[PDB]
Amino acid sequence: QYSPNTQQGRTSIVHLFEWRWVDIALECERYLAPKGFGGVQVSPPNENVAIYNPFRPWWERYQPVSYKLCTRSGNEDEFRNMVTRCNNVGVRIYVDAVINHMCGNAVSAGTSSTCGSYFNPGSRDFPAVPYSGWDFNDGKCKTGSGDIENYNDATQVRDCRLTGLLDLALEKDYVRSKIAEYMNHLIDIGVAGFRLDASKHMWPGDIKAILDKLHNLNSNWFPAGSKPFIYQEVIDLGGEPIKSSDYFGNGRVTEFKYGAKLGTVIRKWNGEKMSYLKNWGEGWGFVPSDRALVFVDNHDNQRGHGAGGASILTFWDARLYKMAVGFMLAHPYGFTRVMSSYRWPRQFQNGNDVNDWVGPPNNNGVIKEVTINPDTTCGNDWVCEHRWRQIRNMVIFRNVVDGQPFTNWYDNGSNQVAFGRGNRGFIVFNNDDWSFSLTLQTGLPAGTYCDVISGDKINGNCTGIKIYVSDDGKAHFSISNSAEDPFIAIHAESKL
Ligand SMILES: C[C@H]1O[C@H](O[C@H]2[C@H](O)[C@@H](O)[C@@H](O)O[C@@H]2CO)[C@H](O)[C@@H](O)[C@@H]1N[C@H]1C=C(CO)[C@@H](O[C@H]2O[C@H](CO)[C@@H](O[C@H]3O[C@H](CO)[C@@H](O)[C@H](O)[C@H]3O)[C@H](O)[C@H]2O)[C@H](O)[C@H]1O
Ligand SMILES: *[C@@H]1O[C@H](CO)[C@@H](O)[C@H](O)[C@H]1NC(C)=O
Ligand SMILES: [Ca+2]
Repeated sequence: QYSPNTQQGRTSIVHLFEWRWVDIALECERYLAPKGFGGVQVSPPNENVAIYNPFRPWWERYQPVSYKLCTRSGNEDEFRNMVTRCNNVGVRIYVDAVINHMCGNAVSAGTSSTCGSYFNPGSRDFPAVPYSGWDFNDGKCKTGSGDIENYNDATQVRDCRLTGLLDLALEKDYVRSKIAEYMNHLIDIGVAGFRLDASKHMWPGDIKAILDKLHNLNSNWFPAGSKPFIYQEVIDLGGEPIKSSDYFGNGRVTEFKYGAKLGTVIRKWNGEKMSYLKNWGEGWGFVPSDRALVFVDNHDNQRGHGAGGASILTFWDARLYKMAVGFMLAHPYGFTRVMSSYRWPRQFQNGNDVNDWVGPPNNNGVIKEVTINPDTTCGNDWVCEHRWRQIRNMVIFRNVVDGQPFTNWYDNGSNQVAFGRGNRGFIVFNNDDWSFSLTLQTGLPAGTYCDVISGDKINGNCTGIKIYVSDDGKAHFSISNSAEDPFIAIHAESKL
């Protein structure tokens, strides 16, 4: 459960948040495969409640109605097609598994679902699965309201409702089986792993019981004995009775301290500075690298919906975001996930964005098609961070330097640092308020390299900055603090 199951040489996955199955199928063939991406996180593929007030928010997808592969992203046939095509070009699919609960208890009964399924929250009836009152933790939860009231109580966090979401009785073999039924259907379809949503609200042991019921990956695309990749969403920052280390036995975990700390260091908040990143990783009190799934932002905190707070960097802070993603992709710690979002009308009031609920680009509820512009960018309000030269190229950089050790670190005691990955790559950052001009030991073989942030190495030439490495591996770097992208990166494959 610790291996991503990506084919040899691909080191990252991208979250194509809210994308339609058909657009992802195309993306695998026309971009992801060619550009070297390892896989994709898809939004929950199972049927959810259709919420019209507000109008189809993104979070209505974390409010399950059944396990039918039928959502605004597409039906089951489109889903299978997508998984097939993507696998056929070596790009894996990872399903966002929402198994801790069903919908909110206050939701009106009826057939307001993405697939017409009938559900009745008030009476605990989800006939499409089916589930009834006996399958929820109502009698087990001890809070007066029935919802989680105190996170300092590990029991309560697991047995009570997360903001009213009907909590499933995961200790029951029946419920465990209905969930494994769902997951094995996906596995046999060809998916390579799962993101276990809200794993903090499930007992480590109940999760393990469910994983024991799972098949090995589809033998038509994966070698015999392959177990699905499992990453647990567990938000573990400061003091709480629950620790992310309690889930190491089921798979990897989301290391949220990563994006929070990186955000403040790069924002230079409260005395933080890049020079402190020398011992980035476990040295900062993070989980072990082989159990970590890292990222700069995720669908929740990029809109202030989770831990990380104000320090989190997102596409809205483009300049510093590229720098953070750059550092992440260059550094060896953990397994990296790149975010790919859509624009929404941020409307800040008293410091809070009242439009954080807005769902994906759409026409009367119908999600918009991802259109590709002549410059490879996207239209219809899809941000497509994964298509940004600086990010796309750093995804490739990670692939090239994969396995190479961290070395040749340099820092001016402030905000301009540099380090390399063995003799396969080197990167330099200037985050100070003054220019950076200096000759640094790079550890790369002599030659002329194309900087992959400012340009590309296209047919014998660089479209951007060029770096010259001498015989002793030295090379000169000059980065004005006024550069659009205050950092340079070169690797074995960008050498002319
Ligand atoms: C959001 C976050 O809260 C905790 O995170 C805690 C953290 O553990 C704690 O330590 C401290 O930091 O506070 C955090 C915030 O509560 C969990 O530990 C963590 O697992 C969870 N994140 C995952 C799971 C859910 C829930 O199904 C998703 O939520 C998403 O779906 C929910 C269900 O539709 C949404 O609620 C929505 O529906 C409810 C229905 O009753 C409403 O009452 C609620 O007002 C409305 O916003 C929520 O806004 C959205 O973010 C989310 O996309 C996904 O990433
Ligand atoms: C690089 O570009 C120049 C023109 O700017 C051209 O003279 C040169 O031949 C090109 N090199 C290759 C290898 O195509
Ligand atoms: Ca629970």
